[PDB]
Amino acid sequence: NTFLDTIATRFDGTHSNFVLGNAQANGNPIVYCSDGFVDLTGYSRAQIMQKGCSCHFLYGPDTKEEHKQQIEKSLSNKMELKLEVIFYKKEGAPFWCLFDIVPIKNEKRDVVLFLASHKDITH
Repeated sequence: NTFLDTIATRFDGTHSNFVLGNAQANGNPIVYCSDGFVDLTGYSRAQIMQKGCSCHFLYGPDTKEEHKQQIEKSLSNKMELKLEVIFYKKEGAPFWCLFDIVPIKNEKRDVVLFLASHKDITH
């Protein structure tokens, strides 16, 4: 199977919140998102499928600038990131998110995807 299919399938049945971004396309576009991520954020899959893995569409007033920078650098340098950051749902409700990005490499050791997952840690 392809990397996109293979990675998504790994999480079947876990009800995880995650997206897959295409690292070989400008802007690192989201090319897949789980049902859990749809429910978490309040955005439809259709809306999410026109957004970037940086998850800029989740930024709001209290989203720290330094956190936005960390995310940009992670994606730009194609490196891992584990970050506690305030994100905003579709209707504006804020939530604390543990944002986890890992670069996915192919058989040639080239980064072809980003796996980015989201844990609601507002608790």
